[PDB]
Formats: sequence, structure tokens, C-alpha cells
Amino acid sequence: VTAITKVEREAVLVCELPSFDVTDVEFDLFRARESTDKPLDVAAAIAYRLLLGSGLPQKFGCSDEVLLNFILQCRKKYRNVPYHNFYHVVDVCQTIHTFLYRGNVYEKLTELECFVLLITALVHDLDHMGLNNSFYLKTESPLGILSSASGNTSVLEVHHCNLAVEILSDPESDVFDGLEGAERTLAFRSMIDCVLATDMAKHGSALEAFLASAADQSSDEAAFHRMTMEIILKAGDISNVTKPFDISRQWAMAVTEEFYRQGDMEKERGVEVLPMFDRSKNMELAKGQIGFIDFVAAPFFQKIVDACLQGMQWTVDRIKSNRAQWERVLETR
Ligand SMILES: [Mg+2]
Ligand SMILES: [Zn+2]
Repeated sequence: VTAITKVEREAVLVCELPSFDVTDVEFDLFRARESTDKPLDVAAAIAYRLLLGSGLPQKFGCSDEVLLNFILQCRKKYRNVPYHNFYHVVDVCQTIHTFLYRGNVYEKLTELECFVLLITALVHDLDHMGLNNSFYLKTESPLGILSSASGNTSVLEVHHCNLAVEILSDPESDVFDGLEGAERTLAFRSMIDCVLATDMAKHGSALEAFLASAADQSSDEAAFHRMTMEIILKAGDISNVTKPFDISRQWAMAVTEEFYRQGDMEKERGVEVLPMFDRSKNMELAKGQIGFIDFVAAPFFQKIVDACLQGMQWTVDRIKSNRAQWERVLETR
């Protein structure tokens, strides 16, 4: 992987983000992308500002330049897909920053854990091609065959981890180069455990383990910390429904288009197409958002908030407000 140039760095550094508070729960990444004709530079400047603003990189021997090289090495490995692109991982980074610092989840974790979570956000979907794990297994693609042969069905999550390790293997983009011994091991292991926990096939088991640890005053402390990190990266990853309605809706449209493009490819390869992925099904956004709220997001956010993360109550409130707004879309159709 090629060194990041001075010119690439300088193109991010000129972005001043006038009128944006990247720390705010109502921060609007779509408005930031519309603000200039260099949205990839603005997105990188958001991630850079969130990471320096935390004060964390400085504390772990990570220079401004190495941090920016890391961000641009991550950026080069996202594809032009509708949803799982650089804007998604910057959104997850910004969202996690709000959970940590507006939701006071930083109180549950060490500074190192907080740093790892923010850095993990940016690696967690590296080289996503807008196809889910099921597509690779159903089509017996080479990556699918390798996952089956090697005994790990988390096809994409293992791939993202491989590319994160590649980026961090060069000192010029290793945000963990300031660490050694146990701290460096913890940074890599916790980053990798977090990315592997984003596989939605593990959703219920991950949530259940976190809830049982939070309820147990004798839980192993290292295990509680790791599960809190995993749960925060999962929370960031399914946070679209916790955002103001019009942000929530723009994410939902990007997701649907990505799913439709998968369904198109599955049709042309003659494998099973789920109704969600079928253009011709014409399923209404309102009903899909209400369904995802009722069966996945509202129970997830309500359970973690009640178990332990009381400061993230605003997520449960916004989901309830977004569900009521989708209900008004159905009521007036
Ligand atoms: Mg993912
Ligand atoms: Zn993701």
C-alpha cells in the first residue's frame, strides 16, 4: 500500500467545516457532503476533527500526520456504493463520538478503549462491495468458499479486519504505533473483536451477552469493557433510525438502493432474492423503517439504555419520534 502524499493531506487540511458542530447529536453529514464539491475531503476532515477533538491520539503517541495518513488509507479502501462507502464509516465514527461524550459512555471505558472505538469505526467496513455475507455464500463466490472452508461465515467482517491489519502494519499510518506490550495487543484485539461483532447474524447473542454482563456486578471487568465496546460499535452501525427524521430517511434510501443492486445481481445469477432486495416488490420505505424499528432498533436501544447506558436515552426518544413520523406517512397516504 502506497504512502499518503503531502498534497492528499493538504486537501483535507484546507476544509474548515464552517457552521458544523461535528460533536452534536443533530450533526447532518448529508448537509456537510452538499456543502462543497469535495465531499470525500470534508468527510475525512470530519473524522480528523472528531479524533483530534477527543484529545486521544495525542495521549497515545499518535501524531496529527499519522492520524491523517490512517484516515486517508481507510478512505482509499471504500468503494463508490450507495450505503457502505466512506460516508457510512465517518457517520459511525461521529455517532460513536456522541454515544461516548454526549451519552457519557466514555465513563464505562478507558481512554485507550475510547480511542480504539473511534479508530475502529473508520475500518469496520473496509472494501465493502455493497453485497452482504449471504450473497457470497449463496453464489459460492471464492470469498464465500474460503469463509466456508476456513470455518468462519462472517465473510465480510474477517475481510475488513485483514485490510485494517494491512493499514496498521506501516508506521506512517499506524495510530497504535505509540503503544507496546499489553496495550498494543488490547488495541488490536478489541478493534478486531468489535469488527467481528458487527455481523448481524450474531446480533441476538452479542446483545444477550452484554445484558447478562451489565446485570452481573461480579462480571469480569475486562470482559464487560470488551462487550461494551462491541455493543457501542453495533449501536453506531444501526444508529440511522436514532437520527433526525430527514437524515434517517436519506440513509434508508441509500440502504434500499444498495439492497436493490444486490437483488438485481442475485436475479442475473439465478439465486434466492429476498423481498427487501427486489425492486419489483416496491416495498414502502415507511413499513420497512417501522419494521426495523419494532423488531431490531427499538428493543436494542431500549435494552442497552435500561441495562447500563442511561445517558443514551435520547436514542430511544428519537426512535419513538421517527416511528410516529413514519406512522403519519402511512396515515396520510
Ligand atoms: Mg459491516
Ligand atoms: Zn457498517
